[PDB]
Amino acid sequence: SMSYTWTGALITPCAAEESKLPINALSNSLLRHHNMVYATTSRSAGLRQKKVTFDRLQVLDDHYRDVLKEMKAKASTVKAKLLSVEEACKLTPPHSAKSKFGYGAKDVRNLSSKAVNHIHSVWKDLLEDTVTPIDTTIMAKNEVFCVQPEKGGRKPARLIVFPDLGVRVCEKMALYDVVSTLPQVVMGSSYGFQYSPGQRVEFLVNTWKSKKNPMGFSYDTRCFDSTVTENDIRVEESIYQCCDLAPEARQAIKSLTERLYIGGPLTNSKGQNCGYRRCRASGVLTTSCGNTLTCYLKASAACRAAKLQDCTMLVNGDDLVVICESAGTQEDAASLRVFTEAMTRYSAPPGDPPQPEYDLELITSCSSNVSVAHDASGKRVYYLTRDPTTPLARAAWETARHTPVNSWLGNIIMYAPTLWARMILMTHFFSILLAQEQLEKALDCQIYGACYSIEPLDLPQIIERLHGLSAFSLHSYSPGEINRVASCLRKLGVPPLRVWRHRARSVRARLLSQGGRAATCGKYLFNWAVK
Amino acid sequence: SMSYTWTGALITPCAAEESKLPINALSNSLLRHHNMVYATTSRSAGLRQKKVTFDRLQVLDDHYRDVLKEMKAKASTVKAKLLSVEEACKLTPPHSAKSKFGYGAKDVRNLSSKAVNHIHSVWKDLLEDTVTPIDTTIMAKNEVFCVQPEKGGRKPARLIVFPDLGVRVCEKMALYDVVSTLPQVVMGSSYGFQYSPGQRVEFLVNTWKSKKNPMGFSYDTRCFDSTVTENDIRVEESIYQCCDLAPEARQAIKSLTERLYIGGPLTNSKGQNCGYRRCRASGVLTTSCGNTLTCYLKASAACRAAKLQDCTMLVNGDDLVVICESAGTQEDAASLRVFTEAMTRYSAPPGDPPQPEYDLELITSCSSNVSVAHDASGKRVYYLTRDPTTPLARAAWETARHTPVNSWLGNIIMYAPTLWARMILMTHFFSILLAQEQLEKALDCQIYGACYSIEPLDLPQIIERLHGLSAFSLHSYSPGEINRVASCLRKLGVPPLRVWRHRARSVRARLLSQGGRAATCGKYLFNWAVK
Ligand SMILES: CCC[C@H](CC(=O)O)N1C(=O)c2c(C)nc3ccccc3c2C1=O
Ligand SMILES: CCC[C@H](CC(=O)O)N1C(=O)c2c(C)nc3ccccc3c2C1=O
Ligand SMILES: CCC[C@H](CC(=O)O)N1C(=O)c2c(C)nc3ccccc3c2C1=O
Ligand SMILES: CCC[C@H](CC(=O)O)N1C(=O)c2c(C)nc3ccccc3c2C1=O
Repeated sequence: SMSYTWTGALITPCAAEESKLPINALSNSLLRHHNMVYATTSRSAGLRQKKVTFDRLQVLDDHYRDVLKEMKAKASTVKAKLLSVEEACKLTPPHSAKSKFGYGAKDVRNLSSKAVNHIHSVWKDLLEDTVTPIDTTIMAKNEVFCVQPEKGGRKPARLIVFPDLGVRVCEKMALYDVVSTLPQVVMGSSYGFQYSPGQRVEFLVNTWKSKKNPMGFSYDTRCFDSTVTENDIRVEESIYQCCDLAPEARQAIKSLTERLYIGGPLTNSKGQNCGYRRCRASGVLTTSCGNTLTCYLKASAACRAAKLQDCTMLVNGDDLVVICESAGTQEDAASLRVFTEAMTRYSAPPGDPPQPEYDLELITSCSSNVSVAHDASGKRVYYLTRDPTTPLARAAWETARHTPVNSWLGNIIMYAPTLWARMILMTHFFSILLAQEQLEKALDCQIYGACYSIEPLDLPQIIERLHGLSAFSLHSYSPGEINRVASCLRKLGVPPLRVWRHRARSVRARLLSQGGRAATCGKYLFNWAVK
Repeated sequence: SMSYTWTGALITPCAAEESKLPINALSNSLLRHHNMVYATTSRSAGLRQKKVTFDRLQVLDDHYRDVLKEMKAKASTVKAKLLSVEEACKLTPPHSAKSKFGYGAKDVRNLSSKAVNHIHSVWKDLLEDTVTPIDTTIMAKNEVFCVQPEKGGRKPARLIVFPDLGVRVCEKMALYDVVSTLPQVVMGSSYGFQYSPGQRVEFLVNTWKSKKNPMGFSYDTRCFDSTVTENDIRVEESIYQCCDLAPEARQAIKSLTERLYIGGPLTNSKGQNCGYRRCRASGVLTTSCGNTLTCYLKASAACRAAKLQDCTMLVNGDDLVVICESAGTQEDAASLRVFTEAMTRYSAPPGDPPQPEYDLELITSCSSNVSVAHDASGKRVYYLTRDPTTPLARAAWETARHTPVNSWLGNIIMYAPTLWARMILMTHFFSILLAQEQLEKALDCQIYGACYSIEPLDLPQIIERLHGLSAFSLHSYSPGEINRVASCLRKLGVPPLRVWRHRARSVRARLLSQGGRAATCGKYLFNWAVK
């Protein structure tokens, strides 16, 4: 079936949309060539629709069936509970989209009688009606990127499809305890979301070093959510039902599967019908867990189809990396083509063909890669980095505007050991905090979980806990990493590293002069700048 | 050992304390004899200390050992997870006492870097140190009562003993998923906290009707928290460890048991050492679960000791009711004395001797009892009520002052079908909301779980969900119930029911005239008043 059917009504916005980088004193100081940075809007939605809309063919084989049996066996050892309305409310994110039924996320979290009575009514209805498709909203995402002048400049907006807030809370009642424990048990060390950046590095490096002649590749599925079939979503449901669950959870999980997860009608922000979905909804509770299980299942089967030797997989939703024993150059090339044909048969055809890699540094998984540097004693230290283009573009945007989502601080935390986060992001933002006397003021931050209220002065302690103390003394980065940062600085028109080291030497100076916790920041975050 | 040892430092307050009922237009309209209503303060703490301080002797027998084996067998089927720091933070109550380490409950719930970093540090310390007693604070509670002129007028303040906010969050990480699932599995239908008021009534009534000649009794332990021994708290720990838990949870549960739950030093609000505890702390996560398991264990053993026939127990923390088959009047009297001697040997000696009862209405459990009335069709409807004295006294207090804890609204919800909640509390408070134009304004409310933000206009829908529609049409209440309400109105100087019906007829009139949701309130909440 077609992943989507459309009526012709437009995907519409709910507010003014900016496509152009606010141009400037502070932001220009970071990034000069401002026309390379753009944001997506509803205007490009029409073209994303084209991309994500296609027929799916799916032919399963016994490799798939065997793997699914194994997964169900592990699932059968899992016990999970229903969350009460009140638990599900307290676990609702603070900025999540309001209900059309007259309450918002703050009401949910504060256990408002209105939200609570409503959610209670949605839950009854899930149990008593296992049929009627549940409404969803479709919207174009507003995200910031750099032009990719040579994979068209601007990409169109990605789409998000979500049910009403009331339903989202009921999803947690039925499934929060399942999605938060089940993939771990089924997939073990292949379950990517159990790892901090450092633990991800440890797994990848140990996996890589364990092969005599390692080969690895990332596998990029073309529009993964769109490739997920009805059968895939029912298979997911059958894995959930292998768990030892409460009677009401089983009923609600079945009902959510039938009425919401398999598909349903799509409504724009103006209330008209945009069309119909028969693939993964991007904005449900089970998006991540479901994509993970489904990717793992298809990929494990395809590894067997391709007869790849001593395969180790790491899966984060639609994001897949495999590391195996090389059979030789041409052998690997052939086996990866066979892997890809199996994935394609399972309804997960690729964006660009996967390529075998023989250098761990060149494998990008979750937009990141392992690199190496050395600490103060001279020992090799592996760490997670990424291409700094999107982080820098977004940091420039956030220098122009206020935001709950100032990604710059999340990037500083998650990528604290990197050359670019240390020399550029820390320097740039601490310069601004100092000048504006906002060093002590808490800022909202989306980490790859909740929303945190982070005091900048807590950064040394956060980084120490997450990265360890070597984060404050890494030196002698790889030539590939340095190259990539250098080319990105040129591309975007960021001042060279000379100009950052330098500027940081002055930032370190305010900080140390301020004494106290500000001096601790100068001391640990900027020890690289002095000597 | 002694339940407590004291140094002589005083239990001190953290703010001005009122003992006397604010005297008045609105509150006087509800309750005239204002000197009968008082609140407890730190000044009476010295005398509570005397009461809760005693040596415990405990001699276990094979009835106890057999029951414990059975409980452990059931516990062994339970699986439970660690909560992340972030989950435990989101489940922290909004008004919980701030940390001495520079953050409050709002910081915890908003995932502040300061709270988060701190809690992370407390958790490490729990895992790495299983020895050093953890500090606790002791405070006198401020609670409102009526004078009991014939069980001395005023009781002294109850005491609460709690660790720091950081530790309380770690308690949830280790044990939230255990305390929220384990007692249910071990104790089944005897676990009182699984029931709404109505489901509690259903269990009690069906249990009572299932005996040929029913007898029941409540058992009131003298200062239950004080009777809980070191061995009791280690037995609790051994039941927790029967669960299939994560390695870190096991370690933290052991460590919390050693450093906190078994005992430790007591510190007043001024920071000095008040003494040392060797019994149950009243303000830990495991207080309710622990008291429930321990009460159930001791009581089940004592039932066997006393050879009570076809026993059914209902347990809510320290609160215990048993319903069994009568062996005859003098036989029952003797068996209850033997039950009491067994409980006493197990270190749970009684306040007043338990008395056998042959009328379900006269058994008070959790300050409440089952009664009967009839609905609009004339069918018998069982419901939960209680002596209205404390609810009325507290409602009068809350008419004098603002409060997050306006118990009046919680009492209206939980006791919506009662004669007194309907005629007096609903009438009184809706009269005030109407006059002050605050009908649409949300109010904070502690139900016997979280803190709710309740819009008064949602009451009809809340009551319907919890009680059913018969709540709005109960008639022909029991003569015992009517008697008790009548005597309480005389005692406290509340206007007679004539004066309430009457006044409600006018309240119903504003409401219906207002139209909309206010009219729905007039229609359902006050249908008793018109006809
Ligand atoms: C110069 C016009 C830029 C605007 C800004 C925006 O994104 O809203 N812009 C479009 O109007 C637009 C359309 C209609 N389709 C696109 C398809 C792919 C990529 C970009 C598109 C843009 C676009 O950038
Ligand atoms: C995080 C930056 C500290 C290190 C350590 C060092 O001083 O060697 N550091 C670099 O790695 C580095 C590089 C690769 N290029 C630079 C160019 C100009 C000025 C400083 C540079 C630094 C640098 O300080
Ligand atoms: C008339 C004085 C009433 C005060 C008010 C209060 O409770 O703080 N009051 C006491 O001072 C007091 C003391 C010292 N001990 C008590 C012991 C038992 C019950 C009441 C006590 C009160 C008391 O009410
Ligand atoms: C919740 C009150 C409604 C009922 C129903 C009825 O009208 O019979 N109701 C009483 O039960 C009741 C009693 C016991 N005493 C009263 C005394 C004076 C006025 C009304 C009374 C009511 C009453 O309305």
